[PDB]
Amino acid sequence: KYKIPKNFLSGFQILSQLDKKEIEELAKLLGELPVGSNVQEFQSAIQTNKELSENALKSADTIFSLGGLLLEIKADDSLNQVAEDLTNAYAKEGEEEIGTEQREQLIHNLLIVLQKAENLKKTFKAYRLLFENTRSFRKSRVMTDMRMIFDDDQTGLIIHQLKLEYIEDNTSKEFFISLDNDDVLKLSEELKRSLEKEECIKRDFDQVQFINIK
Amino acid sequence: YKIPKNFLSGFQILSQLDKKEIEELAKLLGELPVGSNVQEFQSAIQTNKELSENALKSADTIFSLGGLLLEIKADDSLNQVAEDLTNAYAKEGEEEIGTEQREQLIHNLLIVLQKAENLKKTFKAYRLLFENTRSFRKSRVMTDMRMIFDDDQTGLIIHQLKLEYIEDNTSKEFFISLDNDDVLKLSEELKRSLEKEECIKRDFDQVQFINIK
Amino acid sequence: KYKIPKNFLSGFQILSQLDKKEIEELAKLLGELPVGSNVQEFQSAIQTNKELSENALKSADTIFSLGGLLLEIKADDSLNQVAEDLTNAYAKEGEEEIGTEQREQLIHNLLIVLQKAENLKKTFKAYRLLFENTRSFRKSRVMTDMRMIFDDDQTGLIIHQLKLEYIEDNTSKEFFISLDNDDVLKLSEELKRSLEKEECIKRDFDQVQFINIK
Amino acid sequence: YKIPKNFLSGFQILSQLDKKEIEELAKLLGELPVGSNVQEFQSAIQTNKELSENALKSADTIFSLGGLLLEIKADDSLNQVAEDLTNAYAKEGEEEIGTEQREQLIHNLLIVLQKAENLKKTFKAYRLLFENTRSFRKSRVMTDMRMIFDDDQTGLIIHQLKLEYIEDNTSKEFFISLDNDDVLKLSEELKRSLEKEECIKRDFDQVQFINIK
Amino acid sequence: YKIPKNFLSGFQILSQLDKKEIEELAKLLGELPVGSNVQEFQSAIQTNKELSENALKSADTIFSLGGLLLEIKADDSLNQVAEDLTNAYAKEGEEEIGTEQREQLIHNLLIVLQKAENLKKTFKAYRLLFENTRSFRKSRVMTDMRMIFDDDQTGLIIHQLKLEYIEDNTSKEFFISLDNDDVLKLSEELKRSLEKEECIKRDFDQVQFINIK
Amino acid sequence: KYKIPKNFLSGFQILSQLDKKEIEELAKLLGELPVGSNVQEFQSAIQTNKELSENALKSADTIFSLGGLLLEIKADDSLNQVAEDLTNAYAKEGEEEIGTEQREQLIHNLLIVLQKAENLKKTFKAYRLLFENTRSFRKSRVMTDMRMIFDDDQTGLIIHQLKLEYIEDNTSKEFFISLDNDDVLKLSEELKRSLEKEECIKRDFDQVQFINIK
Amino acid sequence: KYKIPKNFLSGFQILSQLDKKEIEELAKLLGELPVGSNVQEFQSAIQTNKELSENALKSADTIFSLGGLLLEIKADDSLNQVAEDLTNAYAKEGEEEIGTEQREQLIHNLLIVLQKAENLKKTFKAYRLLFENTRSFRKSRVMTDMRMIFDDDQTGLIIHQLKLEYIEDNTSKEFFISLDNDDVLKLSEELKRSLEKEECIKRDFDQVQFINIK
Amino acid sequence: YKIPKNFLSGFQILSQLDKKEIEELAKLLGELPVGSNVQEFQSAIQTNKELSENALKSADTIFSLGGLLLEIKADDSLNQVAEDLTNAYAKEGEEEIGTEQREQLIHNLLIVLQKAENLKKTFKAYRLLFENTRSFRKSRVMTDMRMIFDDDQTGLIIHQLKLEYIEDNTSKEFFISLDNDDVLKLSEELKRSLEKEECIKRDFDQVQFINIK
Repeated sequence: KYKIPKNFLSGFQILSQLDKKEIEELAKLLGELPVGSNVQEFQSAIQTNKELSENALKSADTIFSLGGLLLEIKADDSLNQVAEDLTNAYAKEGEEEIGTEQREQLIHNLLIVLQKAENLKKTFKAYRLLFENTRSFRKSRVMTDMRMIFDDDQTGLIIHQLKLEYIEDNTSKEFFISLDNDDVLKLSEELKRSLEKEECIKRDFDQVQFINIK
Repeated sequence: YKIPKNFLSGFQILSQLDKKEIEELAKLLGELPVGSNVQEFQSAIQTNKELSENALKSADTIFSLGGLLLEIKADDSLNQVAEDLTNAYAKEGEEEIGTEQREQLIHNLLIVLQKAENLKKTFKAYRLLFENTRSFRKSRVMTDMRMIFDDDQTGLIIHQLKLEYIEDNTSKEFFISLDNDDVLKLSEELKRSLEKEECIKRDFDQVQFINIK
Repeated sequence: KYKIPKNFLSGFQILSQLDKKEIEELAKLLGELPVGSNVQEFQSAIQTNKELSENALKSADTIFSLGGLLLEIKADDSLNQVAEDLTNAYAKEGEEEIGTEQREQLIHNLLIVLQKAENLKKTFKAYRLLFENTRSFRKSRVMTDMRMIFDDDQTGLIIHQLKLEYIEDNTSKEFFISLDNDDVLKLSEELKRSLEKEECIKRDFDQVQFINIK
Repeated sequence: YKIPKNFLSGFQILSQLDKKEIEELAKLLGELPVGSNVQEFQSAIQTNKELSENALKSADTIFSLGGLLLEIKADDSLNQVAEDLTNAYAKEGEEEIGTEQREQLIHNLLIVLQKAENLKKTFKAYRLLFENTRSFRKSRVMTDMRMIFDDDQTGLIIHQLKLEYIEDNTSKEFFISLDNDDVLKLSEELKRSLEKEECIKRDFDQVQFINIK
Repeated sequence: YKIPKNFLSGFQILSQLDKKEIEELAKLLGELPVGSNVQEFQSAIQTNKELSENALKSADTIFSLGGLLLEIKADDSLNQVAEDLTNAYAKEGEEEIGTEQREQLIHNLLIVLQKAENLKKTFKAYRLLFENTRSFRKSRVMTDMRMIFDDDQTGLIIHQLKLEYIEDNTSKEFFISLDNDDVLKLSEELKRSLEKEECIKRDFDQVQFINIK
Repeated sequence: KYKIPKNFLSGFQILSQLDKKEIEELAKLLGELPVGSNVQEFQSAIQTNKELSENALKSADTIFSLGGLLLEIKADDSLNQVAEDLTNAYAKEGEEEIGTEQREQLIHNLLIVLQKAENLKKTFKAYRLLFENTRSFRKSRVMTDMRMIFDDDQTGLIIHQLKLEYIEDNTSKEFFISLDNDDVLKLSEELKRSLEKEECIKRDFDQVQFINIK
Repeated sequence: KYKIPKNFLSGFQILSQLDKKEIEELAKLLGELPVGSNVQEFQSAIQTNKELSENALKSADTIFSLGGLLLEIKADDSLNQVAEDLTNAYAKEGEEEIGTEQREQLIHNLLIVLQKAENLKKTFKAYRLLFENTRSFRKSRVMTDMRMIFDDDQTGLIIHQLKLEYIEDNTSKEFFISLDNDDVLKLSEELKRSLEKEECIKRDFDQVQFINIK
Repeated sequence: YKIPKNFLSGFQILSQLDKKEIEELAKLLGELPVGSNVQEFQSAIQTNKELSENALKSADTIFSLGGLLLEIKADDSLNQVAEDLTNAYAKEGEEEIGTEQREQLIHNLLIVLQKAENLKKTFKAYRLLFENTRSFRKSRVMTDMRMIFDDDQTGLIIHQLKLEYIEDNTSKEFFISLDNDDVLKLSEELKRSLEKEECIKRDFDQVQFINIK
C-alpha cells in the first residue's frame, strides 16, 4: 500500500521508540501548533519544550509529513488502519525484521500523534488550496533598462521590465511585462490597496482565522 | 497620403492663420520640451495672448504631425510633406480650395514642421516605449477569500493580481495569484526598481530621461 | 466630455420632463431596488407602481445605464457636475436647441436620481467584479458521441465531449474536453459539493448580502 | 523486445505453471468480459480454487499483454510473440534459463495469448477512450468569496471550476469561473448528456457499450 | 427580434403569396430531405410549375428559418414566432404594412414553419458537425525542394501540408511537414477511415447518415 | 573531449582489430552505400559481401554512428585528429589499458573508414535537414465517430477526427481536427496532387539525387 | 456572380472604350510584362509606350487586378464567360444602363487582355505561394538597450532586442528575442550564408526563372 | 548546502594548497577582468609558473563560486560561506576529513572568496543577460525552393529562418519565412544595431560594456 521516503525511515525508527510520556507531550504540542505553522517552528517548539528530547526533535519531519497523507483520510477511514499501514510499510523496508514490541509501540505512537494532527491537516489543506490557481506567484524581479532615443544630428527612456515567475500546469514559467515609472507607481498603489483590503477583511470576519503559510 | 476627417477642420483652420500667429506657433512648438503631451501644448498656446482660439483649435492637428515625421522618406524636404498634406486636404475639400489658401497652408505647415524637432523626439519616445513584447496598461487586484472547509472557521486571503497589457497589438489580461508575503515582496521589488531609476538619473546626469504624459 | 448613445437620447428627453412628484417616486423606487436587480425587474417595479407613468417606464434604461458611469465617480466628483455634464452632452446632440427651463429640470431630475443610485452602483460593481476572471463562463454544451471499437473478424464507447464557452482577453473562446460516463458523474458531484458550499457560506456570514446577477 | 524489470518475476512465475493451471488461466481470461480491469481478473482467479497464488501473482503480468497485442505486426503468429517475449526474459536472466523452462514459457504465454481476444478489445477501448485532444482526469471547485468594497457588506460567491486533463501527453489544468446559475446550467447539461447516453444504450441495443474500470 | 435587411425583400415577397402557392411551398419543404442545401430547395421549387418566380425568390429567406427554429423557446407556438417575425418586418418597413399583408404574412410563415421539421434537422446537423474544437475548411500542400549543400547535387522533397480550420470562431492555419512516406501513410489512414464510414453505414443500416451540401 | 556511448565500446573493440584487407572492403562498401541508406541495409550489404565477416557486421552501428559526428567536422579539421580523439576516448573508458599496437591499428582503421564516410555524412545531413521544420510529422490516426442528431418526438453524422502526431520544439505533440466525408476526400486529393508534383519535380531536375530517409 | 470594387468601375469604363489598336498594344505589353512585375512598373511600361495613351495608363489597376480572379479559372472555364460575367457585373452597378455597343466592345477588350494575362497569373501565383507559410516576415526592428550591472559599494550590458513582425493565421503578430553582440554577428553570418546559397541555387537550375515580388 | 559530486575533487584539491599558491590564486582571480570565462582563468593560471597543475585543476571549481555569491544571504560573512561549503564537502567525504584539512579548506576558500568580486560581477552579467523573455541561442536558415506549377519553369526561393531560444527555461524553435529583400532588410537592421552599440560605447565612455565568453 504505502511506500516510505527512505530518509523518513529514520524518523519512524525514532517514533516506534518514543516514551509514552514523551509521545503524549509531542502529540499535545502538535495539537497546540497553530494552523499555518511550518515544520521549522514545530521543530522550534519541540526544541524549547523541556519535556521533549533531541530524539523527539529529530522526528518532527516524519510527524509533520503525515499531514500530506491526512488529506486523503475519509470519514470512515480508521486511524488504526493508517497507523498499521504505515507500520507495515516501515517494516517492509527493513533488512532487519522489526520486533513485535517495536511494532506495537510504533502503531500506538503514530495513532496517538494522528489523533492530534488536526491543525496539521488544516495546514496541508491551506497549503494546497492556496496554490489551487491557474498561476501561482513564486518570485518577481525588475530589470531597470535604459532605451536611448537616437537622433539625426542625450535623450532616453527608462523601462522597468517586470519579471513574474509562476507555476502553471505544474510548470515553472516566467512572464515579462514592460512598465514606465508611472506604471510602477500605479501598480504599487493597487498592491497597497489590496493590502488595505486584506486588513479590512480581517477586521470584519474577525471570527475567522485567516492563515498565512509564509 | 490621406487626411482623416477628424482633422480636416484643423488643416482648414491652420490654412487661415496669419504669418504672425503661425510664427508664434512654430517658435512655441520649438520650446515645447520633449515628452510634453498635447494638453501641455494646448495649455501653452492658451496662455500666450498673441495666439488666438483658432491657434488653440489647431493644436491637436499640429501635434499629430509628430507621428508623420517618423514615417517620412529621409530624402524628402519638409516642403514636399507640406505639399502632400495640402493636396490631401484639398482632395477632401468637396468645395474647392482657394489658391491663396493653398499657398498659406503649404507655408503654415512648413513653418510648423521646421520647429517639430522636439515633437519628433516626443513621438519617437512614444514608439520606443511601447516597442516591447508586452506593454503595461492597467493593474487591478481582487482580494478574495477562500474558506478552508473542514469535513466536520479558517480561510485564505488570496490577492488576484490582474495585469492588462498590449501584445501583438491586441489587448490582453494576465491574472496571477499572490499571498500577503508575495504582495509585499513584489512591492519591495518595485521600490528597489524605482530606486534604481533614480540612481540611473543621478549617474548619467547629462541624459534627459523623459516621462510620457 | 460625454457622448450619449443615440437611443438613450429619447430617455433623456423624458427625464428632462418628469414631474417633480414622479421623479421622486422613480428615484425612491431606484433606491429601493435591491442590489443585483436587472433593468427588466426595475421596469417591472415601475410598471406596477401606480404612481409611476408609462413615461417613467420608458426612462428605465437611461436611468439604469447611469450605473456604468457611476463607477468612475470619485470621492470629490460632485453629482451636480455629473448631472450638468450629462445635460450639456444631451443638448449638444439636438438639432433643436434645448430650452433653459428644460435644461434646469433635467439637471435637477438626473441629480435627484443620481442621489438614489446607490444600489445601482453596487449592481454595476457586482457585475464587473463577477467577470474579473481569466475565463468567465458563458455556456456549456455536451455532445454525446459513439466511438465504435473495430475488430479483426458490436462493441463501442460513448464519449461525452463537453464544450465550455468562455470569455478570455475579451475574446469569445471554446474549450472542448472528453469525459466518460464516470467523469460526468464525478464532475456532477463536485458541482453539487460547490453548491452545498455556497449554501454553507451563506448561512455562515449571514450578515453579508450575497449577490446573484442572474 | 525488452521486458521491464517490474514484470520479470511474472514471466518467471508464469514459466513455472502446470498445463492444468495455464489452461484454466487462459479459459478464465477468455471469459473475462471486455472492459474488465486487472482487479477483476485477479479477483476472478482468486475465487477459482484450481488456480494457485502463483497464478494470481501472474495476473498483473498477463493483463499487460493486452497492450502488446495492439503493437504486434499483423502477419506475426502469436507463437513468434511468445518466443520474442521468452528471449526478452532470458536476456534479462543473468542466471541462464533452463531449456525446459524455455519450452514451458513459450507454451504458457502462447496458450494465454490465444484467449487474449477480450483483453485486446479491452486495451483498444482504453486507447480509443483517450484518443482525444483533451482527456478528463479530475475536477475540483473552489467556492470563493469576493467582497464588494464600497468607497465608504455585500459579496459575490464565485465557483472556480478546475478541470485537470491530459493534452499532448502532458498533464494540464483548466480553470474557469462560474456563478450559481452557471453551475446549475452546467449540471443540467451533464444530466441531459447522461440521459442521451442511456437513450443511445436503449436504442442500438445490440452494441455493448463498455465502461473502463 | 430583428430582420437583417438582406432578407426584407423575402418577407415582403412571402407576404404576397397565394394560399395555393404557400401550401405547395410548405409541402415541398416537408419533402425536402434532411441535409439538403438551399440550392436543392431552390432547384426543387423551380421545377414545380405551380410555384412562381416569387416563390423561388422566397426560398433563400425560408431556408434561413431553419436556424431560428434552433433558437426558439420551447413553449412558444410557431404562431408566436410568425407574429414576432411579422412585427420585426413591419418595424423595418418605413412604409407601413397593410393589415391584409400582416394577416397573410403571419399565415404564410406559419404554414411554412409547420413543415420546417426537416429544415430544423438540417440545421441541427450543420451545428453539430461544427461543434468541434477544430473544424476543417480547406487543405493545401506545398511540394518544396530543400537542397543538401555540400561544403565542397542532392536534395529533399518536403510536403508542407497546410490545414485551414475554424477554432474559437476564428480562422486559423496549421502547417506540418511530411515526406513521401508520411504522405502515403496519411493517405492510407484516410482510406481506412472512409472504409470505416462505409462499415458504420452498412451496419446501423436504420440510421440515416447525412452529408452536408 | 569525446565520450563514447557504452554500447559502442564493443564496436570500437572490433574496429581496432579488423584486418587491413577487411577494413578496406568495409570502408569501400561504406563509400558505395547510397545516400539515404539506413544502418540495417548497410548491415545487409555487409552480411552479404563474402569478403566481410560477422565481426565487420557487428561493427556497422559504430561506423554508421560516426555520421553524427561528421557533420561538425570543419574544412580544416583533420581526420587524423578525429581518429585519435575517438581512439583516446575509447581507451579512457577501459579498465584494461589499450596496447599501443591496438591503438595504432584502431586509429588507422577509423581513419580509413572516415575517409570513405562521404555518403554517410550526406545521410545525416539529409536526416537533420528533413526535420528542420516547425512541425515534423511522425504519425496519423483517424477516429471515425458517430454523432446522433436527437429529435423532439434515426438521423446522425459521421465525424472523422484526424489526429496528427508531430514534433515541435523537440516535444511530442498531437493535433486533432474534425473532417466530414467530403473533407477526407478533398484532403486525399491534395495529398495525391502533392505526390504527382513530387514525381514531376523528379523528372525535371533529373540531375538531382532526391533522397528518402524511409 | 461577381461584384466589382467601386473604384475599379472607372477602369472598366475605360476598358469598354479602348481602341482596337490600343487594347492590342496594351494586351501585348501585358504579355511582355515579366513574372513578378508589380502594377507600378506595368504602369511605367504603359506610360512610356508611345502607342498607349493616358487612358490606357489609368486602366492598369483594373487589368492587373484580374490576376486575382485568374487563379480560380479552371481548365474548362472559358474566358468568354469570364469576360461576360465581368461585363454583366459592371453593367449591374451602373445607374445608367450600358449600351449594347459598349457592352460588346468591353467583352472583347477584356477577353483580348485575359488571353494575354499569362505572366500576370504567374505573378499572383508567385505572390500567394510566397506567403503560404506559417509565419510570413513583414518587418524587423532592433532596440539597442543598456542593462546596467548594479554593485554593492560603471559596468553594463548592451542587449539587442530584435523585433520581427509577421503574419500568422492572417493576424499581425510580433516576436521579440534578446541577442548579445555575438548573437547579432552569428545571425548576420547565417543570413549572408543563405544569400550565398540563393545565388548558388540560381546558377545551378539556371533554366528556372526565380521570382522576386519586391 | 550540498556539493555536486562533479566538483568534490576540486574542493579536495583546493583544501591541499599552500598559503603561497592560494594567495596567488586569489590575487589572480582579483585581476581577472569582468566577463572572463573559465577558459581565460584557467589560461591565466597555467601561464603563472608559481601556480601548480593542482591550482589549474581547481580553477573550474573556483569559478563556480561566482554563482553561489549571488545566492548568499547578505548578512553572511564569507567565512560562514566557507564553513558551510567545507561541511558540505566533509558530508560527502565518506572517508572522514582531517582537522588540518578542515582548517586549510575554510582558509583557502575564504582567501579566494575575498577576491571573487569580479567573479560575482561576471555571474551577475550572465544572469542579467538571460533575464529576458526569449534568449537567443542559435540561428539557422534553410534556403528552400518552391516551384510555381503551371496548370499546363518558374520558382520562388524562400529563406526559412530558424531561431532557437530559451523561454520559460525551455528550449524552443521559432521559424519564419523570408524572401531575398526581407533577408537584406533584416541584415541592414542588424548592422544598424551594431552601429548603435558602438555609439553607445563611444558615448558613455566611462561604462565598461562587457561581452560574455
